[PDB]
Amino acid sequence: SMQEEDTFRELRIFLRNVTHRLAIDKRFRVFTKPVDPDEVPDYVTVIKQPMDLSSVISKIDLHKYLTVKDYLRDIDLICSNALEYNPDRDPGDRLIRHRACALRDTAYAIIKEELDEDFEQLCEEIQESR
Ligand SMILES: CC(=O)c1nc(NC(=O)[C@H]2CNCCN2)sc1-c1ccc(C(=O)N2CCOCC2)cc1
Repeated sequence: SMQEEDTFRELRIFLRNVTHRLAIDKRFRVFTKPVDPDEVPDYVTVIKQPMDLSSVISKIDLHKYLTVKDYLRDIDLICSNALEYNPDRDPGDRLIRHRACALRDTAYAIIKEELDEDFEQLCEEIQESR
C-alpha cells in the first residue's frame, strides 16, 4: 500500500544515515569500497560473498532491505568476511579483525539506541505479509 511504502522509505532514510556514519569513520576505511581485484587478486578466491559499505548503500537505494534485520545481515557479513580473510596472529590481521568487530559493534549500538522496536516490528510484519 501507499502507507507501507512510506514506512519502507523511512527505513531507507534511517539505514542511509547509519551507513554514512560508519563510512566516515576512519577506523572503517578498509570496509568502505569493494576489494580492488588488481590490488588483491586472491580475495575473490577466498571470500565467496564480498560485502562493503558502498555496496550496502547501493542495496538500500535498490530497495533490497525491508527490515533492519536484513541490513544487519550484510553488516555481519562485512565483519565475518574480514575475520575469515584475517585468521593469523600477525598484527596486520589482528588490526583488521579489531576494526571489523568495532564496525559490527558500532552498527548494533546505533540501532539499539536509535531504532524504535515497534518500527522494526511493523517492517517485519509488512515483509511477512508479502
Ligand atoms: C578488507 C580486508 O579484509 C582486508 N584484509 C587485509 N588483510 C591484510 O592486509 C593482512 C592479510 N594477512 C597478512 C597480513 N596483512 S587487507 C584488506 C583489504 C584492504 C584494502 C582493500 C582495498 O583494496 N580497498 C579498496 C578501497 O578502499 C577500501 C578497501 C581490500 C582489502
